[PDB]
Amino acid sequence: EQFAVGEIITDMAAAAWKVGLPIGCIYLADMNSSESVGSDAPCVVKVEPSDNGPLFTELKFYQRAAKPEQIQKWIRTRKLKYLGVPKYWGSGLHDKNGKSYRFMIMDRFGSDLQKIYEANAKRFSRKTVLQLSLRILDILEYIHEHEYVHGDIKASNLLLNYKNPDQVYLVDYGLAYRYCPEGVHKAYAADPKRCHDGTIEFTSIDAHNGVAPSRRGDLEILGYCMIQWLTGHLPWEDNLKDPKYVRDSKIRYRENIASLMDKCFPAANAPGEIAKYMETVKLLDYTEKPLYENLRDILLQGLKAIGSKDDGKLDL
Ligand SMILES: C#CCN1C(=O)[C@@H](C)N(C)c2nc(Nc3cc(F)c(O)c(F)c3)ncc21
Ligand SMILES: [Cl-]
Repeated sequence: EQFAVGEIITDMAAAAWKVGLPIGCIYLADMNSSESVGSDAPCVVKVEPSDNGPLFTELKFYQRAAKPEQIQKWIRTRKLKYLGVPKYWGSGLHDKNGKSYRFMIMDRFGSDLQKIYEANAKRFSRKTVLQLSLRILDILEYIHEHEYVHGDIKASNLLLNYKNPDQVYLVDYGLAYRYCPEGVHKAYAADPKRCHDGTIEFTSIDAHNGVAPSRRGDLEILGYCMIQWLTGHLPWEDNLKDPKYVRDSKIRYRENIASLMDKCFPAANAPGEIAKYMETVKLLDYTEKPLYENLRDILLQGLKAIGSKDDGKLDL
């Protein structure tokens, strides 16, 4: 028990918070007041031993790229409805029982997409998949432009806004990677300070080859998520215990995207924007910056094809 329930904690900027019950070491949190922290709390507090490396990595990302006005400024200038990076509210050090703990205050959210995906018998519609992926491309553009890649996009790292079910957020930056510190892209090689390969069914070819993740990796990961979400499957899913097999199929299907479309979708009935998406991500060099707006225009053509538009509705 890192906290006394209902106690007041003070972050290093002197902002006061009350700590609440744990959710479903993450506790509900709110601003300091005479009211207690309830079920509808707007924040969470994450706490870990101060020697926990992932929370320090995640904390530094949030400090650098997730300041509330930093996000709000981007939303206005890029003319967006919202932006699915969670907001950083504060952090500090907390000693209890002769042990040191690091804590971090963040937005609270509703359900993860993996639970909702499983509740639909492992299918999201083409409307949902295009609408989700457009907003992830906005998220990925943002974090990429602030020198980070996520490396682990998947439904269970996608949380709905608690008070708005058409807003999705990308969470979990504990094994995120600073690919571009001070504008200097990392070279095509391994990084000994890291050793996360991703989640095996969705990770990039780069990651399978043991090099540090980069921007094209994230778009590749999203590509595989799109097919998983549309079809309920990935070709290599019955052999996840062998990373050699999974790298081999991914490399082979990268070289022949039509055979991936034929393998995953019913014969002569595959969504053209997905194939077109994969083909564009294929062209990217390791260090290259994606043309994010063209990737979104590709997914926009798809919404046009199904008699729809980017109206922000995820339809969950
Ligand atoms: C109650 C409840 C709902 N609820 C859940 O069911 C599960 C899916 N989780 C994990 C939640 N996470 C958060 N915040 C969060 C913020 C961040 F910034 C993170 O990086 C992060 F990992 C988590 N808020 C609420 C939930
Ligand atoms: Cl104490």
